[PDB]
Order: sequence, then C-alpha cells, then structure tokens
Amino acid sequence: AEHIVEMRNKDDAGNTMVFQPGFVKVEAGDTVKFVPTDKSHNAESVREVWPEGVAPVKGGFSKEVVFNAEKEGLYVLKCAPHYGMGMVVLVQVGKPVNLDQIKEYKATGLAKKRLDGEIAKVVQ
Ligand SMILES: [Cu+2]
Repeated sequence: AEHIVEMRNKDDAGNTMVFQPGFVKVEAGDTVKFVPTDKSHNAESVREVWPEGVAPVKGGFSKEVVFNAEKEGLYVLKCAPHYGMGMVVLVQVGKPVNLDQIKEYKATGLAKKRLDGEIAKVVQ
C-alpha cells in the first residue's frame, strides 16, 4: 500500500515547514512517497537515528523521493533546510522496535517539539 507525505510551507492549522502527515504508520512492503507539494523542500534520513543497516533515503531538493518500508521499526526523516524549523517526520513500519533509541535522540528546539509530538503517536 502507498502512503503520501506532502512537503508543505504551511498546513491549514498554521504550522510552518511541515511534513503532512508528520507521523505515518505503514506495513512492510509499503512505500512512502514524499511529494514536493510546495517547492524548496526535501526528505532525507536523519542518519544519526536511522535504523542500523537499512539503506538511507536522500531526496533531491524540490523532488519526490520514496522510502521503501521493509524492516520493522521507526524511521525519522528531515527536510535539510528546514529541520531546525521543525520539518521532521516519523514513519513507523510495523512494530516500533527501536522506540527507546528514537526517544534517546537529542533533537532541539522546533524539531524536538515536532518529533516529540510524532513519537507520541507511535502505535504500540
Ligand atoms: Cu522543508
């Protein structure tokens, strides 16, 4: 099953530099497509927290990119120019096996706020 995450300058609630949705639950074999609804964004792995051994994602600037969900766990992506403004997304593939490690990751500021909100949506 395919899931879409839009790259947006603003959502309708007023939040700026957002992935919409900011949390998505998927199953192995699903794809997650990050689409440039607004230009000047990307989606790429936060490599410092990306699951061990799983191929990273690095989309081009203003381009669509896919995450091929395969191994169970939690996957954090950022928008490179807007990470500090909070533009972060959390994809859960199946069981959230690495939840402790995602909670241990030190984000700050707006990424911390937004990632914490996303972590709270994890399905256990
Ligand atoms: Cu962005």
